[PDB]
Amino acid sequence: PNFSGNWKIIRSENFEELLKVLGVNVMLRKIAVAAASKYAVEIKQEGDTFYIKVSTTVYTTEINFKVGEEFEEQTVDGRPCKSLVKWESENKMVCEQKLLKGEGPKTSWTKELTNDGELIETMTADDVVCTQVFVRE
Ligand SMILES: *C/C=C(C)/C=C/C=C(C)/C=C/C1=C(C)CCCC1(C)C
Repeated sequence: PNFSGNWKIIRSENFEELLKVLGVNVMLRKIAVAAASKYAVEIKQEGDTFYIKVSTTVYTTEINFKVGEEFEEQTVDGRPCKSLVKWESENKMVCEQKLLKGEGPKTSWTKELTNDGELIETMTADDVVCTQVFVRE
């Protein structure tokens, strides 16, 4: 597999519903949904070490991890968490998250490379799955 690339979003589903679960009020939900239409992902993969840069028009953030080794990032709504990524198959990985402080919904994410050259990202909070699809730039 090689997730490496510059990915641009073509589709985003259930993002507002995910943010609702996470407690975001309606006006900021709509504003966040609009910002997601400029969501871009840059990935550099070497073996099972990943460097990922998530960006929108006004914000950018870097996630660095190795499969099977705990690291710290933040949940979608911004709370700090501890994460662990594992492979599910040749071209799909899953991340489980645990809040560093307090309680909240159970969150996770996945990344998948399809046979058609798309990148599929999902983000989950409890019952609600947001799916976002990307192509290479
Ligand atoms: C492997 C990919 C990961 C861990 C992606 C993480 C992406 C996010 C936490 C995205 C968050 C967003 C918002 C909270 C509002 C603006 C739109 C997004 C999708 C960039």
